[PDB]
Amino acid sequence: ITGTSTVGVGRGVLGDQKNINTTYSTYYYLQDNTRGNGIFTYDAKYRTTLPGSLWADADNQFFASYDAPAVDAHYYAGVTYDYYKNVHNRLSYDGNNAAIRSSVHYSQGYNNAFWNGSQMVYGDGDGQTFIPLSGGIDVVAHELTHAVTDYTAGLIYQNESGAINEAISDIFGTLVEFYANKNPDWEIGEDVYTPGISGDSLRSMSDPAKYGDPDHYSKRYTGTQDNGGVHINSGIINKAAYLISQGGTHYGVSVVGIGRDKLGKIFYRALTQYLTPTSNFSQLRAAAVQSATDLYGSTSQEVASVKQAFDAVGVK
Ligand SMILES: [Ca+2]
Ligand SMILES: [Ca+2]
Ligand SMILES: [Ca+2]
Ligand SMILES: [Ca+2]
Ligand SMILES: [Zn+2]
Repeated sequence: ITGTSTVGVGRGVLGDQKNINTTYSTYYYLQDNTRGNGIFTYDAKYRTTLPGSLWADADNQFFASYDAPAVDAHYYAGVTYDYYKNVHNRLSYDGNNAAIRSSVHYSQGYNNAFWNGSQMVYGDGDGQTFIPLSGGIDVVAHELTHAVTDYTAGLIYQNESGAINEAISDIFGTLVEFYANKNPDWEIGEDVYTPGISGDSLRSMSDPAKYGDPDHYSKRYTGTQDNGGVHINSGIINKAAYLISQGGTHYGVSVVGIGRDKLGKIFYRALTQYLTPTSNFSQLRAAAVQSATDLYGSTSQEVASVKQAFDAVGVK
């Protein structure tokens, strides 16, 4: 809508208070005019029609329980935008400040969130498996990262290319979580998954096998479930990414860690320069090796560690 940029205040899904950029014209809308062509957050009203209604509020205070998923979807979209801009000099998901749209209260007790090719969509969860999924900064950045992928490599959401797609979203979701310095870790969805159980998450990057995901290519899922194991075989790449950043030994292969900033640079370059819609794990290795070479030189520690990380997960 047309109006004036304002700043409201509310509480997120975790009960945390934060300021949010809004727009005033009769109502205060969840519309942040400060980032690119804007960040817009919508109410899906428990339906599956999209986007729903642009979120409108009478007083610019967002403290109702119903407000919470909207506050977080809106806020964390902004943080993710800031990450890509400040860290990778990327202006929104298309690199041209495209408007970012999110819908919350999607369906009834919906235990998921997604990027649908046009916007982000967040369920509220059933209150057992999940609380509203926008409450997770890694979740929001994971979903927004699918948009980045859509506009760059275009990785097909199937088999090895789909597993890389997923891993890319987990990697950058985690890097955004560290960027925000908001209880960061190498797990996915810990802030919104199973409110009855502390310490668990949907996926682990540091140890994918913790939750049954493969941490070596020989252990890859070969069947047809989950689009050919896109959230399963992502474990192999997530493990590689973890090792590149943090180092460690894994299946008797030693990896010297080069840190999060360099992991980000190498995978961002891979994604934007070398990966294609049908890239497989072997091609990701080559893309990451080439990227590290462009950035740090072919005899660098950075290149050596990429090779060792991929060696460790059995990807040649
Ligand atoms: Ca209000
Ligand atoms: Ca965390
Ligand atoms: Ca996390
Ligand atoms: Ca939990
Ligand atoms: Zn995903």
